[PDB]
Amino acid sequence: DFPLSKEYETCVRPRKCQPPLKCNKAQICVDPKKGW
Repeated sequence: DFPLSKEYETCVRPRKCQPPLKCNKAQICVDPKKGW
């Protein structure tokens, strides 16, 4: 359906982070596992 991405980038409604990521509020998605 959607392209989606990993780490800091975006995670809107239609863009639900597949992997175990964590957003903030401005749609970014991230985690201590990989990124920061």
